[PDB]
Amino acid sequence: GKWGRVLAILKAFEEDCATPISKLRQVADAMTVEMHAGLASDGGSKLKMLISYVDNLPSGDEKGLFYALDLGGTNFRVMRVLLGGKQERVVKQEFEEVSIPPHLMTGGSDELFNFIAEALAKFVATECEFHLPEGRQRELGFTFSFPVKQTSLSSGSLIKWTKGFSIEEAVGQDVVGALNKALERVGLDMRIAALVNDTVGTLAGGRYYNPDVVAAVILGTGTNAAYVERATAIPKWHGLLPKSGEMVINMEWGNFRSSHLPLTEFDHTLDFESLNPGEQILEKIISGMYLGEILRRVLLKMAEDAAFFGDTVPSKLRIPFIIRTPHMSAMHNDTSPDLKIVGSKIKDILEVPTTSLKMRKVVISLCNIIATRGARLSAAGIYGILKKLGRDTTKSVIAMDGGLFEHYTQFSECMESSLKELLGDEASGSVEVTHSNDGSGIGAALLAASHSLYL
Repeated sequence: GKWGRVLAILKAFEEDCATPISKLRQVADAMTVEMHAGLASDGGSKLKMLISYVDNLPSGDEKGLFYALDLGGTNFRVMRVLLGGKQERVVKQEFEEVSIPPHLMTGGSDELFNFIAEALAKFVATECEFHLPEGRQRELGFTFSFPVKQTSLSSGSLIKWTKGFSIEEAVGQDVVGALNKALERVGLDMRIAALVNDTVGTLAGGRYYNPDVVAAVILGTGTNAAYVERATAIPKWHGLLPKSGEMVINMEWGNFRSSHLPLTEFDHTLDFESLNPGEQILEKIISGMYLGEILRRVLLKMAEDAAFFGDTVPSKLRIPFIIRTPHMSAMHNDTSPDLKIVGSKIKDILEVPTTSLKMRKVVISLCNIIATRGARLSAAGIYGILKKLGRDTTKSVIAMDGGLFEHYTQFSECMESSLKELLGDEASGSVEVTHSNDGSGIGAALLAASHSLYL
């Protein structure tokens, strides 16, 4: 007993994480129930099911030059897209990444937005060619990726700063109006056509290219989903209907929880030690931020209780979030017979001098267990969305983005194949998953196009 203790921990973990199809169906059903709940009243579910205030999704027929501003950290992005209609679609796109000087992260509101407006104007001046205007005012999609309370298509109030920003007067104020002011003060004739959420932007980008897009899911460091709901099937919404009766809903599905989620001691402790205990339960088991942290916690127990790394626990293994997402992807992707890549990553991250094949086999097994659970629960969530739309029986396209979907190949394959099993042979044929890149950039510019005054 010792490495038998390692195998005991691994076996119970594998069992406790299991997601047989019957359980996935119950997770999916619970998702659909929670979606109804969140739409029934504000605060109806742990799923916020927010009205996104989109009036019109892009169709692909849009023509002209459109801009986007992606502000979600100390690095922001300005970009433009040239749209040419159905056939050509996106002709050209250009962008510039700009860094916010650390002093403007904590100063006044006016100074931050003046700076952003100025970068935008210099960027606009780099247009080639009549690249722009039928005498047209330029139009901008604005992605503001800080906690925000969107109140209309073109307004939203900052709730709380993150990422080392601390401009206290900006709290509770309208970010679009703030940017507008700076755009006025700068000499740039530019209208803000839409305040954009990045997940909604991912949906918009997908729909632009594919009329059968009904939902968007982001599986990266964080997670979220948005989908197109029947405007008349939302009891909590009393506002004017959008053009096609299509109401884009921002689910905020990271906060989903259910008895049907197969949790372990490691998930419970992770949650117990988090800044938001009892919240974001689904995010804590499916998102990139957390998969590596779950792996770390199981390994730490094996190290403390079963001498996994010898008679001394590696001190680096005790550092929360030291094992990250592409570390995990890399080890899982390892096909060498001696598991070189598993050993290499463990060596680098935990600063241990040696590992055996047996240890490496356990590590890659744990990667597989954790990724598979995350991927299968993600599939269940998507299936829940398809059921809400009555598209679990029968094209329905899911626009996807995020590092997990894009680069962690085993995760993506497991998710799509599990979704296929949930759907079954008859109905799965009508379901597709497409990559919709840059929801916060091009996605936002496409929402500017679909809310243009020159439509």
